[PDB]
Amino acid sequence: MEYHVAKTGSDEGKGTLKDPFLTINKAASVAMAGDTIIVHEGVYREWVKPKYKGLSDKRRITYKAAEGEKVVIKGSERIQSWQRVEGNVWRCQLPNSFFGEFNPYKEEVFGDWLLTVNEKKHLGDVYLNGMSFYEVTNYEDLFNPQLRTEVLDHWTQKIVPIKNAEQTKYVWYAEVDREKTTIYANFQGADPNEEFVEINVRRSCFYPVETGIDYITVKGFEMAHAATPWAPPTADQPGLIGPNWSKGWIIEDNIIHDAKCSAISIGKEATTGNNYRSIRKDKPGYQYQLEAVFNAKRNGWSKEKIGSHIIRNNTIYDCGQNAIVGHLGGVFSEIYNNHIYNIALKREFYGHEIAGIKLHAAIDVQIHHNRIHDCSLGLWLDWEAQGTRVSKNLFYNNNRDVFVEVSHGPYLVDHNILSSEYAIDNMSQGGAYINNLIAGKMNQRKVLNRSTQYHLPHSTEVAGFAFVYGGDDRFYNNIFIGKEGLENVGTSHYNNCTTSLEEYIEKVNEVPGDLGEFERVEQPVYINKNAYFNGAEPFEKEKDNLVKKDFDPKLAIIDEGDEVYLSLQLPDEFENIVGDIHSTKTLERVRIVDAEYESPDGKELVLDTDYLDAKKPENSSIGPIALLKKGNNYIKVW
Amino acid sequence: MEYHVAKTGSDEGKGTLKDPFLTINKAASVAMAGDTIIVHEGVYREWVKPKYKGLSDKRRITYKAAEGEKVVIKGSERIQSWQRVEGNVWRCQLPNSFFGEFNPYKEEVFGDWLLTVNEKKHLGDVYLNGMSFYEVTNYEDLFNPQLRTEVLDHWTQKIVPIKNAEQTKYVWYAEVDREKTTIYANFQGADPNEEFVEINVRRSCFYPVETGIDYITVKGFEMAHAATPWAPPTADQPGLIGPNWSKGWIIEDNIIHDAKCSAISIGKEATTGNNYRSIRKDKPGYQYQLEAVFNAKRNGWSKEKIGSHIIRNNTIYDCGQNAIVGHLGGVFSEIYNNHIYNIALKREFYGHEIAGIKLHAAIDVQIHHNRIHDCSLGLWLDWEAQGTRVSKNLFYNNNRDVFVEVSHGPYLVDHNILSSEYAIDNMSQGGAYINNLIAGKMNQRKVLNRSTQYHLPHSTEVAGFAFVYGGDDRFYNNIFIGKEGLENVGTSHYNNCTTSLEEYIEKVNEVPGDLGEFERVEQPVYINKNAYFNGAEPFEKEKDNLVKKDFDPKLAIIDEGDEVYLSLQLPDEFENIVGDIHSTKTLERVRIVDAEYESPDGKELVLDTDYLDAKKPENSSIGPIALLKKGNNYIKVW
Amino acid sequence: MEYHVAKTGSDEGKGTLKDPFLTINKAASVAMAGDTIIVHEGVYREWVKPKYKGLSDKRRITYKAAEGEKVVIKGSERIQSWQRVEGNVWRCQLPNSFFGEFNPYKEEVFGDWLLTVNEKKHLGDVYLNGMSFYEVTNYEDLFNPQLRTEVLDHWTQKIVPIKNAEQTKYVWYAEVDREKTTIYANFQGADPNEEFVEINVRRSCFYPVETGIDYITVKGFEMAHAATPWAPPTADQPGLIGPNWSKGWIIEDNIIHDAKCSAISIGKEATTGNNYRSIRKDKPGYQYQLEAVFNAKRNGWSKEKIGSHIIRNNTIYDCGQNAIVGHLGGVFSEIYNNHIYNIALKREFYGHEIAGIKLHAAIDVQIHHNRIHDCSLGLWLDWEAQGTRVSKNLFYNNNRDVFVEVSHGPYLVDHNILSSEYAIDNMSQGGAYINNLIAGKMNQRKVLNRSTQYHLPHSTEVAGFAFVYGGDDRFYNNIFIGKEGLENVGTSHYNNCTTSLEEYIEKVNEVPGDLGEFERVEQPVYINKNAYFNGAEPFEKEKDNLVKKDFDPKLAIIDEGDEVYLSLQLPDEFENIVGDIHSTKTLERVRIVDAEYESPDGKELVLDTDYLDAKKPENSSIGPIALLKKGNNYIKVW
Repeated sequence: MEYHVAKTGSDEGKGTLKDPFLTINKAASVAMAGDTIIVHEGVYREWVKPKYKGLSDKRRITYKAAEGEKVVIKGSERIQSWQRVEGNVWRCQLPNSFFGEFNPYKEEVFGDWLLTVNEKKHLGDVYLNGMSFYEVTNYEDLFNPQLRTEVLDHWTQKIVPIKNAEQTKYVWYAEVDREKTTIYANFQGADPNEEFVEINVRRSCFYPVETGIDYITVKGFEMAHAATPWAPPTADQPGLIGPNWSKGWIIEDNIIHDAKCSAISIGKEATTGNNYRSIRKDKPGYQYQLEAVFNAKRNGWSKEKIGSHIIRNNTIYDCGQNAIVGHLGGVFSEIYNNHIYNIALKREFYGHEIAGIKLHAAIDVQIHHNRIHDCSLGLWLDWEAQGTRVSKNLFYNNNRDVFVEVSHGPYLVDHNILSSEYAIDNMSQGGAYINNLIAGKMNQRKVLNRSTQYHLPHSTEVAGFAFVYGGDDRFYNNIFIGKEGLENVGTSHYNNCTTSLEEYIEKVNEVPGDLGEFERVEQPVYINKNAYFNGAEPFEKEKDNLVKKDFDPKLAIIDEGDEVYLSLQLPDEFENIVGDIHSTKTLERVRIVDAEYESPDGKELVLDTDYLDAKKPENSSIGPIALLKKGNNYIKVW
Repeated sequence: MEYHVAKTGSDEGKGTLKDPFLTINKAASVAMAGDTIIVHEGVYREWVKPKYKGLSDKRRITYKAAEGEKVVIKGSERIQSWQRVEGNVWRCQLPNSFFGEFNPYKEEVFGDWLLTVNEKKHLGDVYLNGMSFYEVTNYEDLFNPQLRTEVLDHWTQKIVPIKNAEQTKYVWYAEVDREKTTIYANFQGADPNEEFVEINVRRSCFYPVETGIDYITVKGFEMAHAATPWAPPTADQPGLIGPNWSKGWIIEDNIIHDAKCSAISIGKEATTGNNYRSIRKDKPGYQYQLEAVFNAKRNGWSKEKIGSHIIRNNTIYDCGQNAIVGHLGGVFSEIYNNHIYNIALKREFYGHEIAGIKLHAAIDVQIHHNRIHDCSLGLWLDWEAQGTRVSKNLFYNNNRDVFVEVSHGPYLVDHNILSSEYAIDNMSQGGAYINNLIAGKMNQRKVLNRSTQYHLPHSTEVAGFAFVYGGDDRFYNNIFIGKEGLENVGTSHYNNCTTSLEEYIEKVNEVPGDLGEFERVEQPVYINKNAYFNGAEPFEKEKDNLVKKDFDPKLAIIDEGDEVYLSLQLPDEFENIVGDIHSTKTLERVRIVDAEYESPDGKELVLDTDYLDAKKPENSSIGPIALLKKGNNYIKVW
Repeated sequence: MEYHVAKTGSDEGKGTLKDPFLTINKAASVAMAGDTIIVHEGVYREWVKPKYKGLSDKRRITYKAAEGEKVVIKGSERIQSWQRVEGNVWRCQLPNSFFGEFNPYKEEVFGDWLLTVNEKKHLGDVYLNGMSFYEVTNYEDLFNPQLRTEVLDHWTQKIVPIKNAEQTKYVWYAEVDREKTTIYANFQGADPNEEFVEINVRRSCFYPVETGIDYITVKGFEMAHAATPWAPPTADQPGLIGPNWSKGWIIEDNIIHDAKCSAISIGKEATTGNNYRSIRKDKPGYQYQLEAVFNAKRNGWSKEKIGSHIIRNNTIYDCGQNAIVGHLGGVFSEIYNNHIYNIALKREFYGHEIAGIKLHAAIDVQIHHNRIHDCSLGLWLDWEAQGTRVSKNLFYNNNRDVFVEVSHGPYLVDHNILSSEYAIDNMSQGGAYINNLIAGKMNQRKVLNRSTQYHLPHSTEVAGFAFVYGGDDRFYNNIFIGKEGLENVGTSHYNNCTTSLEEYIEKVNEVPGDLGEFERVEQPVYINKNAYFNGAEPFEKEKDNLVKKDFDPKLAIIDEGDEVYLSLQLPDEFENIVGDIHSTKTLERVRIVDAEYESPDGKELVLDTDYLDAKKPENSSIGPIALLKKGNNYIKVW
């Protein structure tokens, strides 16, 4: 059945093209496997709750915007009952019943790993012609807000410009008592009843209220203004849109923005753990997170039931926690061709769950061909990045590009452009960085007081757990570019590491013993055929490399809106380093997990296509794009 | 069917009382669920391999000695083909075919955690009228062997007397080439052909060659001389007798001795891990042990399939590694009324798997009413001692009594007599020490570089894993007794600890954060109503105790063979410290595992019966025996 | 923390004794493990939703009525806005918001195995001074309703008296439109605004809205009027009160009544299956139920996570489907000392899920010491009654007492009084009926077209599945009593069965083959020491029995309200038939499941205590009560 939803419809209608339903949730309450719901032009202010599940990729339930029509799903409501209080501050009041069980003005940003606990923030928001406001703590703070032009990036502790400085003068404050919700905001001279002013109302826009609602496709919508809660790996992780612990969704061709915390969630649900560290306070979130993995396994977390979602061709921006988030629920998924930007720039709250894309237990997840910029952190893989492949992505203008935390691999980062000044936080082992352009520092550190799970290959089955001893990383064919005032760019980090698993084994076994003898030897690294320019420094034992400290590539990423260009100068010697095509055969297995770098289907993996998807020759130049050459390079990269 | 085996029988017979079989293995080849095998007087030199399984506790297969008859199963053979070489050294030679696939003279003591790797030892042995020999390395060492009267205890590094000094002059040496096995031994003047001289030949005496041969009862036999291999938790763990990965065996009323390494094994089998650290050398046994736990879980390691064995009323002695050993295969078992002694005293080899009783993953195992003495270590619970209860046992004359390593509990040690000078090695957390007599030091240490699993209660399901932060131990109603020249007796080890989970939580939560804030605070301890004499020192914050540093109890354990007495003096003030009856209600839950102390069936546990099984009132003497009182005390304890 | 709720309280208060909350759900939203919620006198019209879970039996969350106070939780609301329409029919109108998401007047009795599909019924109800009404189909049916004094019992197809005939004249009919709900009812002359008139409004009274809220105790309340939905094993199974897929609840000392369908549910939740046969219509519920078992196993259905609930000392009555219901969620539970009556007597709807107590997969469930009467079916065990023990219960005045369907056992029915004319529906195998008094017929039938799961003992692990071939039943020490006209009372049903597993094996193996050879031989029965009076007939091969067809015991159950008595005459020959004490040793294992009859803890079971809990000697009267003897007997049985 093909159901139609249109603003000329009625929920008492049949739902056909001639007699369409009026609300999307009406269609969502009757559609069954194999049906399609076509939504016509309009703004739908509702939270769509798919009731029945698709049954296979062929028998999906597909929700899509009518061809060529603009369809918007919003969690907000326009408010035109404001009254001027004094100056540029106005007030509106609503019955608590307006919000039902979930009131964003009462609900706090709360939970494990939220670090800004002194200044409470709520899930509400106010918008003036689409522009969100900054919450203030006290009523008095509304009247003379101060324009701010720079802000401290929490992780890097660097003061950086505020992209939209004017926005800092637009503030809101609210109170909720037993009967009413009262919201105040400074509109800086505008009349909020005349302009288009909206406030957050609902938690989500498109999200099932039962788990297991598999095989849903959502395509072609603009979705916005969702009062989503702080979403750590140890709690339920609702988003503006998400599968809610199920399998086989396809979220594509959507424009998603203004989610309070996370926009798209492929995370977990509450029964396997819900902020126990913050609520019970007896054990840390570290301890509760490793327990949640086993709780989920007992609840059937496996390839057969969870994951394998596809998030593609979406534009996601202006979210406070993440464009994409999720612990466990994203295993085996694919995330590609997305444009993600402006994630967590307002910094109204901060904690260890913020990033353009953040995934815990991203088992065999493929993240490729994404454009990620203007984020405080572009990508964060945190725990169980086993089989994960981050390939052909464009990262620029971020405070940090990539962070792989407490993972054991085998994980692959290949053919990417990591152009920000702080490129990589590496608190893992078992990685392979192949054919990337890396123009920022790498902070590499062991993690000896946190042990985390590893798995059997291509599975959620747990094989063991380990601390991060550091090293056991591969680096081949990368172009590293340092910068005056920037330290730790390159691979010198591994200077005390062994150079093969054979060497590591021989050294460990010189003196009889067990764990202590292994701990006294540094793990092996496999590093060759990299170039180091402008101050980047190499692993001292690297056999074949190109080091030109006085050569300045003058790298620039030029963002012209829809198109992006890479400008780079390379030395004549660039052409002298010939990279090999890497594959399962060329990449040494990781030590602890004892697994190879392969495709998700268990077959041999060959890294023979570059950033531009060009087939790579056996004898190629290094870096992410085969066509780079000595001299000037001006390449369209998006 | 009731089958009979007798030395007047024939394996071609029917196996009836009037027409019995000749070998026990013949009966083992035909008995089925519900059958009984009655063995008549004689020495049966064979390895019995139960072929079919029992099907329930009611439909077991029972192997037993005929009432009032002496039945012996031996893995050795008597040798009467010795030829004098020179002096007191004699030689015999056997075809390699005599040993089949397993030749003790070629097989080495080998494997993970074996520490004495410079001096190779083998699994063979030579006996003169029942007394085993000491192996020597070179042919030359045979002729003028040196009498030794003292030996260094490896763990304590203390020089101690050799119990049987004369035995140190009886040595053997062997060679195995492509065709023959040649054995030499110094008989110190005796004629080995006239005397009764035996050599090890077979690996085991009563052990299935397939796994899953459940519900077998083995009763009333003497079994001896088994060339058993080194049995770490990361390898196959065969023993002289054992269930070989199955459920519901009852091993009772047997006299077992002279197993090279371990006597009774309720351990694991090879498919879940087999000395990978020693063979592959890429990861430590630590890493391979935690993996074996998950490997076993996939192989069905659960209450439904493995464990629940009973080992009771046996006498086990003169073994080189353990009287009872086992990783995983012993879950939910009961070990009681056994007399275990002389374990690992020869010290021909040493490593971290030696103890009278050693169990890894002793989940809900009950070890009670056992007499354990003259061992280098009486009991070692290593990993996953969750729900384990060590109750009413008698430990004396051991270099060390108990070791609980890298466990999280809740584990209970109650109403025991730990009378050796080094009583406890505590490298765990989550313990409850209740109503014990402790007369030796405790070495308590954190283990921050090894994390180990914990489980859901009364189950093999894994709930998480953790390192050992130290503390979170309870000590109530114990009588501690120090000694001059002995440090660390008592509970002063915990002076820096918090005193309640509420205090710990309050301190940890003083400043926002996660794991780091928890690690900065010491775990709570629950200590009260203990007495400290002759040098023992108390936890400084203990509220109610009795400390008389100068009072000497003059503790003595008098072993008269079949009977054992306890002699002890107590001060008049002893009448003034009264112990409470502890129970699930009175014992605070352990922090990390978040579980209570209770019975294996999930019911509340009340510790109201003492070492002598006397029911005691709410107000009673502290210590293991309610009869103890001020003044002189002379109690039969065995 | 001990929270207090009272009608003089405030949900803005601290929740203390002096400053108590006003609503129970307020306390339910803040209580945490270890806390107690004490509710003071009053009628609380709300659905209590426990938010946090208890963590162990010691750390439960307890909700209880203040001592000696009458506390009622109702799902209804009193209506005093009625307007007379004509004659004795009145009408009230409520905006749909009064009901919110769940409107009983819109919701139908619907789902798998509902058989009365031509006459639609809804979940609403109207009460006049506590007496519920009968729904009618059309507006016109309200005006001159007909008094009915008899009704057809659907299963037995017997016309029986309607207990409360006057109630049949009180009818209601409702109309729900886009804005409001209009309810009409005939009050037969009373003024509904002056009398106490209530209507159903909420679905449940005390039931979590998240699964996994373990270890809750609910005690001392009266709870009533819940619009609960039809609850088959293939759908979500909400009730008036229930644990909603969790472990360790204790529901005790409550008076529960007027649940539309099921009152106490220890059933399953939606994700494992939700009326797929009725909604998708591609496969039968039979097929979807066996799938739900595997779906639940994947979701953690096991003793570690689900079940082990205790339902005791409650009075439950006037429900349309069951007093207690549940598929899967009740494993390992205990149901005792409950008084259940008046279940499904109005017969407004009928289907295959109706019974006083109905449980699917009642693994190791103990149902004992309950009084069940005036039900259309007293107890229905349906699939996987493995380890179930129905002991010492009192059944009378039921159209049918017990139904054990498509189960393989071993299940035990001992020491019960089954006094209704149709005592047993036996569509299973593997049962043991020991020491019962059975005064009605047994309908025993094979089920060759439905195969159902069996398990490993004391576990939810699946071992296999089988059809019901019939037989493999044990009958020992029962007193059977026929009645003029009543057919099939006794054990003659099994006349062509074999008498031992040895005989069965011998006959099947006469000619080579597989399944077909087994299907042609009747399974064995183990029947001895039973008495047959007043027309009951014995198995023709029973060795020792007492048959007196012309003796009439004149059995009567005398219900005096709070006490119930059994009157029975027995012949002098009753003294000469002596019953044996049955136990795990005496009861032959069941054939297909290959398991013994034992206690849930795996220990031997000994059936040496009678209905009155008297320990009996080796030689005792047969039947359920050792006090019964030749002559007149008048015994208190409740």
